[PDB]
Amino acid sequence: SVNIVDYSDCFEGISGGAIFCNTKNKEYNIYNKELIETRRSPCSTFKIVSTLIGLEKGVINSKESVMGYDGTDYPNKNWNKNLSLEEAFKESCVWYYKKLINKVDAKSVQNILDDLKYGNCDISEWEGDLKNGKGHLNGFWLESSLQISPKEQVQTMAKIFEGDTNFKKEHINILRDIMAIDVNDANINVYGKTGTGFDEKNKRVDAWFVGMLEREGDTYYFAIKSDDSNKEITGPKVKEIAINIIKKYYS
Ligand SMILES: *C(=O)N1C[C@H](NOS(=O)(=O)O)CC[C@H]1C(N)=O
Repeated sequence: SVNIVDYSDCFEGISGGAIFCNTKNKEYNIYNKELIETRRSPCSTFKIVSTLIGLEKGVINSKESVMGYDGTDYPNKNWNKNLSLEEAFKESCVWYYKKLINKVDAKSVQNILDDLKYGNCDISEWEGDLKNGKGHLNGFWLESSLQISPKEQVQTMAKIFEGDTNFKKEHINILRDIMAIDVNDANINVYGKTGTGFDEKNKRVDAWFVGMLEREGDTYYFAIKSDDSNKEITGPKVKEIAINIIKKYYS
């Protein structure tokens, strides 16, 4: 049941698209089909998968797990501490997740992405987009070789959270816990992660909010994506749009 829908009023003039999928009744709701099928860098939404990779390989073990902060100075106050998994996920702490993933061999990551059908599964540029000058604050998931479409994001979220992967249930529940967000509506449970990048080649943002919604027995897996040319459009802004869509059409 694939419905093409018009969520444009919630996008308040920003270029983008949305896809919501309920796998129980296979009701696919799509705004801007062309964009929803286009692969792009996942940016910080990759933290959903890298958290699971780290748990499966034992690099981390719980919401409390630390990565051994070494005292390096960062402009974000909250990166300058021995933060837990839960805090690094919510702060999108790049050094924590870079150190995590660099403890994992490339073959293991390749095979996990292949199993998840995670877009092009292209980790060939492991170091990331070094031409931006940011050095070790870079990786294959940040405007680099790995690309995934919004529709594929939803398919991956569904496989993970419906229990259809080999990841341990314990590890899925840790991810659920740390992705939960507060939308000031107790009648829906929303979970997700933002991502922000700028596509230098095409001069457009990659601004993401990916996650799931639970509303009384029904679950929707969703991905909201902007490709606007305005650099002010970030992941957090697209999360605002996503929340407005959820409150208008999914309450
Ligand atoms: C992930 O996309 N990133 C890490 C960090 N958080 O992004 S978020 O607020 O959209 O979740 C900063 C932006 C980006 C990056 N430049 O690495």
